[PDB]
Amino acid sequence: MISVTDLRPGTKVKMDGGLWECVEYQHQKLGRGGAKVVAKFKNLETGATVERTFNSGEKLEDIYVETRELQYLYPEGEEMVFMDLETYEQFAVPRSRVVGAEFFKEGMTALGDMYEGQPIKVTPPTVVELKVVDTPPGVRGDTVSGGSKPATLETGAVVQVPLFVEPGEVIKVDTRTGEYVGRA
Repeated sequence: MISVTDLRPGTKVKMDGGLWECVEYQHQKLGRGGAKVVAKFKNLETGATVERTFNSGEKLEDIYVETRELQYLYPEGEEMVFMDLETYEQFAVPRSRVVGAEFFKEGMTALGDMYEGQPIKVTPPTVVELKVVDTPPGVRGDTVSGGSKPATLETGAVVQVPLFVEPGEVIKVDTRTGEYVGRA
């Protein structure tokens, strides 16, 4: 347990059954009034955020979460199998816990957030490089006047790419938005 006044951006805690990370902290006391702590948290598993107000003397359940490098090996049903590059432990991770799962090339390395020895989230670099395996050659866009065309990547994912991108070309993809950001 930790005192709410010890919270700081980055502190990880367990609240209402959820795992969170403090992102904003404010400790305040006005006159003879009791001191308060107002803090914002972002979930470590979902996209939820929450802001809470505590009395300065309250406590929270601090948790330990370690980030380790995991290498994607292969898919298995609705799960993705990774190898921990430090401990060599194999983990079968549900695709829903993997950010930008469709942009994972076998052999790619990502960062896994570990809680109680198991990954609760796996995040690849913001930008990854993937090869275009199928896209209309030349200026064959899907619209008459658009400046882009659909392209199937080596992972099976499909994204819009400029007309000048050709089959076999390696592109850069933002794993957060799932969009083309440039040529490799």
